[PDB]
Amino acid sequence: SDHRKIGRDQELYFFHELSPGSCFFLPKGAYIYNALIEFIRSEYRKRGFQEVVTPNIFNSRLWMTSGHWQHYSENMFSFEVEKELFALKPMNCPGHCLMFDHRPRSWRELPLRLADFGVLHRNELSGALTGLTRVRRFQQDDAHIFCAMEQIEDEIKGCLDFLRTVYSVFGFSFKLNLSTRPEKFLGDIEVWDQAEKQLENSLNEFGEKWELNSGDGAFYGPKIDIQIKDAIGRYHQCATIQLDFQLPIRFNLTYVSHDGDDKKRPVIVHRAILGSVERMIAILTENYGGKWPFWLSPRQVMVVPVGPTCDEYAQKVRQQFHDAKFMADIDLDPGCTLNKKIRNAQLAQYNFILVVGEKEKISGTVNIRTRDNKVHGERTISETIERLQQLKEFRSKQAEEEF
Amino acid sequence: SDHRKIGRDQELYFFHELSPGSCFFLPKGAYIYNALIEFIRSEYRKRGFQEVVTPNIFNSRLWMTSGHWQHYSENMFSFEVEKELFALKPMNCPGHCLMFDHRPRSWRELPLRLADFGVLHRNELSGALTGLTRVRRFQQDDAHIFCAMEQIEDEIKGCLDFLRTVYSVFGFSFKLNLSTRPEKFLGDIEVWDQAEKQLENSLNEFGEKWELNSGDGAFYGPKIDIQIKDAIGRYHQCATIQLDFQLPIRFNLTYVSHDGDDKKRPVIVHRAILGSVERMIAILTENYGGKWPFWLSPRQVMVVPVGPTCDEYAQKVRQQFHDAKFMADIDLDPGCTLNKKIRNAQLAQYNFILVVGEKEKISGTVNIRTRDNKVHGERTISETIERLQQLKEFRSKQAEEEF
Ligand SMILES: C[C@@H]1C[C@H](C)C[C@H](C)[C@@H](O)CC(=O)O[C@H]([C@@H]2CC[C@H]2C(=O)O)CCC/C=C(\C#N)[C@H](O)[C@@H](C)C1
Ligand SMILES: C[C@@H]1C[C@H](C)C[C@H](C)[C@@H](O)CC(=O)O[C@H]([C@@H]2CC[C@H]2C(=O)O)CCC/C=C(\C#N)[C@H](O)[C@@H](C)C1
Ligand SMILES: [Zn+2]
Ligand SMILES: [Zn+2]
Repeated sequence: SDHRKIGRDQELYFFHELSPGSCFFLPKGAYIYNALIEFIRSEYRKRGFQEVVTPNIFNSRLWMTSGHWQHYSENMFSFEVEKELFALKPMNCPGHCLMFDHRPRSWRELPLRLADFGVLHRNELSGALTGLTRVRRFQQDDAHIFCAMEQIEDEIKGCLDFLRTVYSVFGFSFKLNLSTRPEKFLGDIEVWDQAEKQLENSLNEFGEKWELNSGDGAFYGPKIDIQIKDAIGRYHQCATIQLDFQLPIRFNLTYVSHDGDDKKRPVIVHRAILGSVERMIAILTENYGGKWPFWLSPRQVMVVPVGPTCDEYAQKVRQQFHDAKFMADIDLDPGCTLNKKIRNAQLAQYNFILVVGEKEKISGTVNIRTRDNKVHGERTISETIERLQQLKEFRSKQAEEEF
Repeated sequence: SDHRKIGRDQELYFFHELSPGSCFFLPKGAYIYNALIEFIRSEYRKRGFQEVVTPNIFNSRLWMTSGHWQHYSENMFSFEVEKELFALKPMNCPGHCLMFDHRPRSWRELPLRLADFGVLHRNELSGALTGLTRVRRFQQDDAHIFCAMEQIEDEIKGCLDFLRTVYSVFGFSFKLNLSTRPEKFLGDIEVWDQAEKQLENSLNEFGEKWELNSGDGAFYGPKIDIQIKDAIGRYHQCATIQLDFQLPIRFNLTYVSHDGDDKKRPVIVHRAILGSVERMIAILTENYGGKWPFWLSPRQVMVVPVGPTCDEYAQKVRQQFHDAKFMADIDLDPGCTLNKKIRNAQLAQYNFILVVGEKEKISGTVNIRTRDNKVHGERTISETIERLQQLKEFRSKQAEEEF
């Protein structure tokens, strides 16, 4: 089960030597892409996240401040503009630190959750590059939570909840591990201790088992790492919750508290769930075997007529399903058998096959078979649309069966 | 007047030393961004356009093939990756040419309209840079039509229609210009002749007033230039329709005709309407004077309660408007006058101010005032939401008046 082959055969995405580590998404794959993105966006609008758009290149002084030239230079594409150094952003964080520092901010605005889907480029060796799993270019579901030390606990709760929701939609399971302060660390030990206290507390509060790795954290902060398990029984590292006490210092971030102190530093929480959209597309592709849930599927409805007798009506049907914002196609080919068309639609992984006969044209109705050839028998166009939009909006895992 | 200042005061967008020629979009400005993108997308789905996702960086051989090295190299950021030259994409065209050549294609698949919102980088001199008007990083509403020479006529009709529709929503006028074959040109004269014939043909068919700039066309094709006029009386060059015969040659693109003849070349139509999203954001900012139409507005509804007595009933109201996918805020400050709150809300360019009193909490209603201060008096939450939804969907140029 390979996402590259399945990628080619469904005309989702392909690859080319002219841009190694970067992907070409054909319209269907692009649909899947934007579908994932807007899923995350809906959840954002539930959870109080605010999306921003940031520059893709920056002067060397920013990667100076952030710690990227000292630490990350190898992975970064750099070039010289007007005698000054510039680089493509490997991460969204420093830009967001700039957005936070744009104007004086008070305690009233915290927690401030800034989200970015912006394009990230990382330099990775040509022989290391494979498919969508290891890539140079990717879009990440990225967010930074700026908060007071004390809000952190609640924030983490939210974070965990967020994860659950998303993965509950995919049907994935997950494992949690707490990586605490290592021997090599930068910061004030008190800050570390309170932070880790809150992390542990919200972890227990969450109610699910976790392991404590004791010193496997980073030098700039403690972290909660999350492993997801798919239906094939594969384990993936996708989501992350990473605290940062360093970045607010390096960029000199401050906020007004309620007791008047304006010199207070915030805590930065780097958070991601899907990881990168690309790698998540790979994972989902292999996990589903190319057989997509209705809400995620670039091929949703396939309209078939019984004969040229009634194409006019298939056309009207398909159009009515198109304006309902479904991905819907039609097979008008006179040189094909009805059974052959249905079989091809089911091989093309169309979730629902709507067959139209004479009774179908006369009564203003459609007849329904499924990708797995279940015949849900005859329905009104209105009813079919309503039920399908229910199964879409709720992102049902098996739609065909539950219809 | 000036979009930079307005961008600062409304917390839409700002600029920074560390990335000249790029932009920082705060949540509000970002909302505007994605709103424009979504508008163009809806119209795409009406008009049979298919969106794709393409790589941001490419090997130098691509830019050599398309001809950007021998021409456009001065505007391109280039850098070395593993001994080889690479560059960020100034345009989406070559990538789309790659996507066309991915597999064999027939006449049945034409016209094939591929759309890209992808991020483009062009190198502009630091002294040339001003705001969002002249930039380095920008996202373009970009599309390439691949069509048979004949279909071109009909296609242009569509293009024209599309322009009209979009600008009908904005309220801009436009003047049309046909730029034809220059003295220095590359191609077969007969191809040029037929193409220009069809162009003039659809131009007259459209019913609008167009002008003939014989000779001022590109060396690689004839073009229709469009100038938009706003409400300040400024003319802008944003939208373009550009024929390309050269690109299919250089990338060796073919298609199976219904003859059985596969050696026929497609014509490429480069098309943009908004130009770049950034440019259009600037234009709209200065055109609206920072006062946005209801559908484009990051500040739509502000809920104001009179007394803390019902701070909470407004919590409820603002929540119900938030789940209707409106951009809605609330003013709970006990240290402010009702009047001061209202006029602050209108100075902030909030489209609708919902004042909430005791009677309103009792009868489950709201009382409506307007950014310009009109007053629509009590109305129930339901019909208020429905009316605002209609005014959002139809994209009313004035919601405030027509509510
Ligand atoms: C610039 C260095 C680079 C470090 C050393 C990178 C290491 C490889 C790990 O620390 C990476 C990591 O987990 O980053 C984390 C990313 C979130 C998912 C992961 C991701 O995007 O991969 C986030 C950390 C961002 C950190 C910073 C920033 N800015 C830090 O202040 C600076 C000091 C970090
Ligand atoms: C490499 C040259 C660049 C030309 C010489 C530069 C000129 C300034 C204009 O030709 C640019 C232009 O109007 O391009 C047009 C762009 C659409 C809006 C405009 C836009 O994006 O600005 C479209 C043309 C793309 C063209 C190609 C490609 N690929 C051509 O085959 C090659 C020859 C283009
Ligand atoms: Zn981060
Ligand atoms: Zn183009």
